[PDB]
Order: sequence, then C-alpha cells, then structure tokens
Amino acid sequence: TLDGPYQPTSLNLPVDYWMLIAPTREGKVAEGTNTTDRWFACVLVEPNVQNTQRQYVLDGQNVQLHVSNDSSTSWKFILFIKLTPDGTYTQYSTLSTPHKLCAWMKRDNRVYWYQGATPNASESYYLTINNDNSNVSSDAEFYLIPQSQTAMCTQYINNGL
Repeated sequence: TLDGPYQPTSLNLPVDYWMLIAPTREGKVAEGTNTTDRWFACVLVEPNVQNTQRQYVLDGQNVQLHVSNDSSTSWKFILFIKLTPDGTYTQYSTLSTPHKLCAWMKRDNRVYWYQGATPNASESYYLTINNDNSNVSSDAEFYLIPQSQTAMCTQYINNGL
C-alpha cells in the first residue's frame, strides 16, 4: 500500500516503513543519522556525468563530494556514510535506475536501501543501532510502504510507480 505522497520533511521515522523517495531533479535526496556512529547521505546524479566534485549540504554544512555516472540512460543514486560526527562521508553503495526512485527503511538494528541496476535491484542493509534521537530528512516527495509489503516496494523501485 502506497501511503502518500508526503512533502519534504525531517523526523524520527518509525521502524518497518520504507520511505520511497521520488525526486525530479539531480541533487541531495536524503540524509539520516542515529546521532552516535552512523550518518547517511543520498544524492541523485543525472546520466552521463564524468568524474567531478559537487557540493551538497550535509549535516548542516556544505560538503564537497566526488560523483560520476557512466550510464547514458539511467540516473544514479549514491549512498555516502560517515561513522563519526566529525568524520568524512565516503561512497558506500549505488542504485542505477531510469525511474528516479530510491528507498530506505529502519528496522531493529538495521538500515536498508536498494542497490544495483534496475530492473533487478535488491535490498541491502547495514548494522545500525536505532535510538530515540534517530532522524531522517527527505528533500523530495515520498511515500511510505510497510515492511510487510517490501515486495511492492521492490516492484516500484525496479519497474516504476
């Protein structure tokens, strides 16, 4: 079930809900943290982007990041992670898709996202201890999908809404 859409915002997301984010333009898509040892950032890159540095607002300040997208047809979401409050975001995972949809979810002890190349992208996860101060921000409209209906989230990620 597609709950939404919702306008951009920041909150402590309840566990077991995919945030399916649907941006229209390249740029920062989302960020999230448990405030202790994980800071996540997702950016969207348009097709045919040669190695370059782009500036994004992350964790409250401007940050320069290396990006590229070798595809002529798919857009590319890139997940960056830093593991300390004053560390350095580094590229961790990518999703290549012509549909410009990405998703993430919090569960007990994990954060999930989709990775690979549509239409055969699949879920990946990272050990993350959730807390009462955890928070996530979406810069684009998004939907919520219950974890019980993960198959439908996968359907949308790979094949479009």
